[PDB]
Amino acid sequence: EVLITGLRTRAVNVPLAYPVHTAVGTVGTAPLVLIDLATSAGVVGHSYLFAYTPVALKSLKQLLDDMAAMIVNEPLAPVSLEAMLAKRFCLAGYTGLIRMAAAGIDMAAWDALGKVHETPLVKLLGANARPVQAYDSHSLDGVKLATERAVTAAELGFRAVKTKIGYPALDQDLAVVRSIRQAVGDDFGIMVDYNQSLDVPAAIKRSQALQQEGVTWIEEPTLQHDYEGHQRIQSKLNVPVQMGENWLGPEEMFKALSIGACRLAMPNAMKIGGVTGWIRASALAQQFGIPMSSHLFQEISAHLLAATPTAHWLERLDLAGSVIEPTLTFEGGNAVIPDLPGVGIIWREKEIGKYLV
Amino acid sequence: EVLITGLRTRAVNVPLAYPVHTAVGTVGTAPLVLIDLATSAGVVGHSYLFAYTPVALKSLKQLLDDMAAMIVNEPLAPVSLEAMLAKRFCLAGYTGLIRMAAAGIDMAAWDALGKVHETPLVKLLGANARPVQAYDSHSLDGVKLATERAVTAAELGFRAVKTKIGYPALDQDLAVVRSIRQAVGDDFGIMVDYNQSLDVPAAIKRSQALQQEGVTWIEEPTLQHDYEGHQRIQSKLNVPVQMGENWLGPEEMFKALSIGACRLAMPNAMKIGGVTGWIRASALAQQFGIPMSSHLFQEISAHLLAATPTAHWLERLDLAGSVIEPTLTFEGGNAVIPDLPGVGIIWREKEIGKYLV
Amino acid sequence: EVLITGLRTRAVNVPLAYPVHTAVGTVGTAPLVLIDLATSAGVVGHSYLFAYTPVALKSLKQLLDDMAAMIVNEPLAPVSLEAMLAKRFCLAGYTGLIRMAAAGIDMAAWDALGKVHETPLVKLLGANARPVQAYDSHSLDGVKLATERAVTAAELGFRAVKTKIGYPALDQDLAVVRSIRQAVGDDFGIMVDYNQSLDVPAAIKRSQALQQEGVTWIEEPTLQHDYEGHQRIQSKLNVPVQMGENWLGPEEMFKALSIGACRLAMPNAMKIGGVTGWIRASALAQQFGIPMSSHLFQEISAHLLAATPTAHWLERLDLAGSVIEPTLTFEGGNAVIPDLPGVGIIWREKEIGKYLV
Amino acid sequence: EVLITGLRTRAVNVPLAYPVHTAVGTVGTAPLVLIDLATSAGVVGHSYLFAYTPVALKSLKQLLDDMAAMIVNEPLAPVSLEAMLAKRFCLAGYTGLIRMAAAGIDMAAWDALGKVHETPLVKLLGANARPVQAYDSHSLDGVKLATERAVTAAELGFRAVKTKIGYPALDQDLAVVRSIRQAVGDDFGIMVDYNQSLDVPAAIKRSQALQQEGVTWIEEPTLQHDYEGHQRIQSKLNVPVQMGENWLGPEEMFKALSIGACRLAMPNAMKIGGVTGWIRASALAQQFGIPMSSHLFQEISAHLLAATPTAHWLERLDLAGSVIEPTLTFEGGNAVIPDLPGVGIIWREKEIGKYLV
Ligand SMILES: C[C@@](O)(C(=O)O)c1ccccc1
Ligand SMILES: C[C@@](O)(C(=O)O)c1ccccc1
Ligand SMILES: C[C@@](O)(C(=O)O)c1ccccc1
Ligand SMILES: C[C@@](O)(C(=O)O)c1ccccc1
Ligand SMILES: [Mg+2]
Ligand SMILES: [Mg+2]
Ligand SMILES: [Mg+2]
Ligand SMILES: [Mg+2]
Repeated sequence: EVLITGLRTRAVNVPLAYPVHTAVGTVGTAPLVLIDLATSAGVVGHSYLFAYTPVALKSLKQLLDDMAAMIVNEPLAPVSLEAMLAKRFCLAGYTGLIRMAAAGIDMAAWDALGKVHETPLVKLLGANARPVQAYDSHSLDGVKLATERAVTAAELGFRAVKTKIGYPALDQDLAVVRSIRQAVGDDFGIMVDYNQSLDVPAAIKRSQALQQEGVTWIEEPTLQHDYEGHQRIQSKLNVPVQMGENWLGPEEMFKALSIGACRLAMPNAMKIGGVTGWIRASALAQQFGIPMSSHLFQEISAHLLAATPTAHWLERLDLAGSVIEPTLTFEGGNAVIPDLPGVGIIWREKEIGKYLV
Repeated sequence: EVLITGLRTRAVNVPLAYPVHTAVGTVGTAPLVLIDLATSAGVVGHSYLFAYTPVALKSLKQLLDDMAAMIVNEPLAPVSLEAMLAKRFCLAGYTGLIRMAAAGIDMAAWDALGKVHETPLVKLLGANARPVQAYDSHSLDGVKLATERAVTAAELGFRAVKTKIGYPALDQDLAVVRSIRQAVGDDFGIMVDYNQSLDVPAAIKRSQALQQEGVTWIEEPTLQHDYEGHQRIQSKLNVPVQMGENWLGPEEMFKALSIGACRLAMPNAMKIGGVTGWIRASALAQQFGIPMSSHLFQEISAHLLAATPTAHWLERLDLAGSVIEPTLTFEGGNAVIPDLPGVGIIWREKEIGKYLV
Repeated sequence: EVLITGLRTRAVNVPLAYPVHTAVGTVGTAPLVLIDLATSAGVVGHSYLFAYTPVALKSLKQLLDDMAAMIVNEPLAPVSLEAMLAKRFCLAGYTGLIRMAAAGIDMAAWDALGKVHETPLVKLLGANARPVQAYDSHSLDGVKLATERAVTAAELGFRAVKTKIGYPALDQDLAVVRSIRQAVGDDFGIMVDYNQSLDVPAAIKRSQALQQEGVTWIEEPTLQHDYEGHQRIQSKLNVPVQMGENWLGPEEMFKALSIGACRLAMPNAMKIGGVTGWIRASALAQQFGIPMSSHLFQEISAHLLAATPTAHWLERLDLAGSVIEPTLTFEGGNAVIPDLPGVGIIWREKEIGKYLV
Repeated sequence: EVLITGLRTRAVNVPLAYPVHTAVGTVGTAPLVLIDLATSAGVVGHSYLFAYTPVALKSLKQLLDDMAAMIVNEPLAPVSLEAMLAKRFCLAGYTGLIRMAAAGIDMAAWDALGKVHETPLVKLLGANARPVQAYDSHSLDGVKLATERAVTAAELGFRAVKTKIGYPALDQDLAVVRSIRQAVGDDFGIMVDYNQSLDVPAAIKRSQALQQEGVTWIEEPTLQHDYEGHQRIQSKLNVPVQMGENWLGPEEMFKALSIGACRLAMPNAMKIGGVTGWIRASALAQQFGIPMSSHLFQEISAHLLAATPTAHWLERLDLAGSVIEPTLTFEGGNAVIPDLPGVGIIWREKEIGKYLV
């Protein structure tokens, strides 16, 4: 009855604020692909994609433009849609860019299915809107700016910030961490992110030191695909090893969890397979006794997490704010889901035009 | 001293012959991306990429065009190059399309490094050119055509063909297999490919039946990423489970081998990471006691396999023949490496122009 | 096209400097076998072998003299050569002295293949020359001399020395370690080597104490072949257990890594199988997330490590300096690969004659 | 009180009879090193070593000549001696040629310790002389000669022969096996030896076929050091996988047994560490529920096996017969230990002189 009637994509390069100086590389602007999925019902669904690097921007768009044919005239059934894409790419590799594109479609699809029903996504999922404690996500900003950015966080009501470490010397890592703690006090969270920049032995040395300082969690210490490696690091700690931003599909998640690679997880809405993949990852975490947090996509992650049995933390890191309405809000360090059908994504057309690639 | 000075790409849609009717989907023409990598030495390296589906053709090209910047002015050092790309994409995901593109670059790089030295690739790798038994690769062609295509194979000196099964009924699978055997006799190889089209239990039922018929190997019975699944199937057989065409990187290989997912392997030159990744996969197979065969890219695979300690079979499946010279040859069902520097890839410019996308 | 035309060997007993008083036994002079491998191309390849003890000197030479027949008239293809030797000794045992001799041949072969191409080895391997942090390797020298030898190290720009411990009493071990630290400060590396001189329980007691003192790594605590044992020791530590100097072939490496016997590795160019074996060990370390350092053969190790994805530390321990040119250099505690084709080994004929056995 | 006063070695190249055409390579004459170990007691101990290949003959001798110094003036205490050699070579590698030489010394030492006591070795070991069923060991002799050689065996009272297979085709393997069976009947043993000439998958195919024919055991199907590999093969069979001729030390044995690599074992007196190592391997087999047979050295193996709790089969393969007295005898396919002190090795001085290298 409800058919997908079209797919429109726009590739922009949006302004951020600070610029995710990461534990390995850094980011000035943000490359995104905005997605409009048209339906026979007179409702348009929305989503966006993050390209990490501009190198992949035109590619990711071109890929979606070419997939539009596969999905038009198909029924608006995300679960079915997803299955169909998985069979169509089984040879090329239903992962990477292909999977990210599929995820963008799923997200829009679910958004449109939410509007069809004049219901907020979380509600459609069968749950009640609840706030979610979130943490302010910073970068590899050095002692001073890291410290400055945390006082502001807390000033805005945040109860934890996340900072990027992995300086040439463990000593620097610590420096940064201590300055923030002094600035904010013992009743505050400090999550650190090594951005997969260390080897296993080094991660053990550094993590132990930090453990002492009292970090909330140590995220992506080594190469992301090295599950076993992560297990080895974790095995030497009390503090939780955090991971999962790079899991392409619930299938990669399953693998990592199967070996006890981590104590916490934080799937990425795009990489995990959109709404459809999330639901699945959430069931996994549950069975595995893994508190599940989010990575980017605060808009949809807010709804998603409220339907997650082991929901943990939402990550505040506004990639898309310059081109969308400020529907998602934060009340006392807790994200509040807007009371709008679907995900609550409303475009800022005039701005969009400013950043078109 | 030797620098990369440029990257040119052309996307064509080449004519094949028969059309890889596969155990799940089928292929009429072939979408490729041809790569020219220019050097300060006045030598151009070559490679090509297979896109499986035209959906990904423009995308894959656009991706390479955008990566050209990363590699220009870099030294012509494939091993170093590769490392550098791996750090640059650690966030986006050094797999999928990104990895395939990286592999295409590596292949060209190694080709150019071979010309720089006026030496054939295999030679540069430290080995001697030797023929490699190959098998003629067919598709899901039905009883009649499968049978017709095998008599010809053997007529051309082949000692084994590979066919695609996975018909709605096990009975059909068998039919196809028996007709070929009758046509060719007991002293002939028959490799079957299910193209990841079955569940685990069904693969056990079907594989056992075939086991009886005497197949050389059962390839990709279930979903490719389901390593454990493959282990379960294998555990119930005597005949070898074959896999590895979808392993994106030696890192995915390692995982599968670690659980004893298969008895044989056949990495894909593109997906495994080009020459650089191959060398690594080959060391793995060795330690693991896994006879290693190839998947597509007969041109480079010929050289590659001769430097493989556990070299098994080369797969004949000419994707690129319409746009390149017939340097690779087959003598009595054995592939013969041409005595040309590099890989031996020479373009057919006039033809290329015919298929430009 | 390029054939091996001859094999010449000379056995010398070279002067050292200090004399590797080891955590079990000690060394005054150095017994080596120098290898010249002649080719149809008018290029001679070089390598040398270390005999550890003079007991094995004449034996090792005699063994190479007798193998010369096997390799003459063979093509200059190290990878092929190596395979051929492995089949020829499968009965006698392709390990021990036999393997060491094979490794010496491989090394020369690769050196000659580098000259054939007027290219530095590392370059031929596909990588870029880069410096490698190295550490000055000392012996079981006692408190005073150990301390004296470190001040000089650092004076020469080294950032870490390695010392031999394993005194009758843990107290002595510590003494030595503390004196060096005082002498050099907290920003300096101290690697310790027990030379396989302890039992498992004792290694646990001693390693824990040292862990406190802050050693960089604990190397070969127990009998080298006792992998499991090493795993037990490691399991009780935070500090890395280092091993691999005695691994005869990548096959022994694989075994040790398979059980998690260590956190770091340091293969020996000779024992691991020359260039050919190295390439393989390096792929293993990679997959296993094991930072790989070297053992002896600083000349070739320098090139080797630059092509190692998980390259760690180069060990400075000049066995051969009295009979070769000072091509390898150290700039600020980093080894610099000479810009000479092959490995860069140039003999000092007049000196050689002084030490001929 | 009893000291070792000297070590004499002679390297001969002895005539055989048939010539161990092996499942990979073949042998015309036999290269041995005969050992005389002098004592303060006026008793000379004896042993011999097998060099597999003449390539290693001069080397092995030279090695023993150089070790003589280490052992002279030492007490005639094999157990202590052995320990001492193990510490002295811990750096060079107490395996390979070095270990073989050590084993030759141990064997002589024990022989001399037997003469000192005017007691037969087995007796000194604490056991009673008993016959041991043995099997006649043949080579890769083809259908006809294999068949001829078995009729004779049985004619001489043997109840089982061992033949070498591994022909280019499984069909040949079978041919050979069937002809012998026809020739001898169902109440006869047929042990087959693949000489490590197959890959894992192929070994599974071939072994299963043979299993059908009814072989006594399948020996060294794949590369000897590939324990895991052997475990995989064994796991697919009912018939016993036999191995252990290449285990250098009880330490290599332990490893293989630990993973269930085989159902039977057959250590080599030389490679396992002489008498001293045997005693140890025998305790291992016992605990592991592994029937233990021998490899070469029928003279000492006869005594050894009678002191083995899980003693199985003795292998008849007379390497040394041309230079020693016919003390060891066979009565009805059972080896009979001579009633002479020590091992019973008496040289044939006049003959020795004929084969001196
Ligand atoms: C640091 C990071 O891994 C995170 O935790 O959010 C991150 C990665 C990529 C883009 C933005 C942020
Ligand atoms: C059937 C196949 O998996 C193979 O074995 O080659 C194949 C897959 C994709 C394209 C061509 C061929
Ligand atoms: C101490 C040592 O094991 C090392 O680490 O180099 C060593 C062993 C043998 C010879 C020289 C040095
Ligand atoms: C075939 C063999 O492995 C055996 O079983 O004895 C053998 C190996 C080496 C020399 C002689 C015999
Ligand atoms: Mg992160
Ligand atoms: Mg296939
Ligand atoms: Mg050491
Ligand atoms: Mg044998």
